[PDB]
Amino acid sequence: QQITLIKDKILSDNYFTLHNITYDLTRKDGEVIRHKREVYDRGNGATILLYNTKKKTVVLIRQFRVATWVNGNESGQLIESCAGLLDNDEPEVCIRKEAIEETGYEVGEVRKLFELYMSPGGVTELIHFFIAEYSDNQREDIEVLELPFSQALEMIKTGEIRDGKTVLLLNYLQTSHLMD
Amino acid sequence: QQITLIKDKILSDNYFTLHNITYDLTRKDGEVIRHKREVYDRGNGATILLYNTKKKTVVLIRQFRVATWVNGNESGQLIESCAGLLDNDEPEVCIRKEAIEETGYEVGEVRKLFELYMSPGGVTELIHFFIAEYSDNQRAEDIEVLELPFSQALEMIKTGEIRDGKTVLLLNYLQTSHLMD
Repeated sequence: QQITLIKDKILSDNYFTLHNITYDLTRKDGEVIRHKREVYDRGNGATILLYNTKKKTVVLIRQFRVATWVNGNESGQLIESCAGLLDNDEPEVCIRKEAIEETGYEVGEVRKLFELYMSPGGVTELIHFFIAEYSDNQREDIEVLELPFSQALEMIKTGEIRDGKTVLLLNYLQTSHLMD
Repeated sequence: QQITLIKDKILSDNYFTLHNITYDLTRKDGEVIRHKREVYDRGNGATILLYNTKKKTVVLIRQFRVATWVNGNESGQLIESCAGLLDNDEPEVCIRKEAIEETGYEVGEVRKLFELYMSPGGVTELIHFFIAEYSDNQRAEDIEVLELPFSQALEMIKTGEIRDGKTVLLLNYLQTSHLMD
């Protein structure tokens, strides 16, 4: 009872849900004041980085993202790590369909790194992170990119790769030395 | 890679604006296919990781977050790096204020790491990342200020006590820079 839900108002329920939540929370002091916060909920998702130890490469994808297009990304094209919304599936089950559907690779074993909130300010979104190696034996609107891991790290510096989850995954592979 | 904006319908304009954008994009075969997508625009922001090579520590903050509380976070409490919305300000200007306001530390020189979309699937949000080493000399409620050893912060990522995207990204970056080695 340290935090109390006063009312969850639905501002929009088109496809995803935008809420206006009113709540009361205590303090280290002893008072209980209420706030009102707009909260957008598009469900949780999963993303995975595909890497190859043989040729020191990674598989990423490129696609048009309107949300970046109307906010600084001229062509709208964004290079990201394969990902998708859970849509009622378990994280791993979902990430396997996504890998197959977006990259064409039917991956084998995968490792779960963590689950992080990507924009806890006004978005509920929690993403499940995975990594997994791929092989050429596992192989329209989405362009599949295969490139050496070192070029992808540099692309973070040049700004060619400017997607949060993707940078997270890449810098993670870097400090794992699985490519070294 | 032809793309044409067809219409921009406002679904909500309470605090931040939620749009339903309809667009036409031409394919590799020449076919024009249209899509409709929700875009939540809450403005861009900036975040900063305050570190100290002297005592090998980092400064972070902790506060309640409704967005996570209604989505798996029992207490709603979240440990994150200092941050805030640009609100018409320049990244470096906004972030300097934030550090002072949220942590009480007035930082000197700051380095910009990069600009990243945190949830490009349906949010416009772009976050500017900064790192800056603090001093106990530069110090001048709803948010708890946490000063803890770097090695612990890093361990807290593995225990899941720290599960915020921008925070984990800044911690790992610091780890790779060798600025604490």
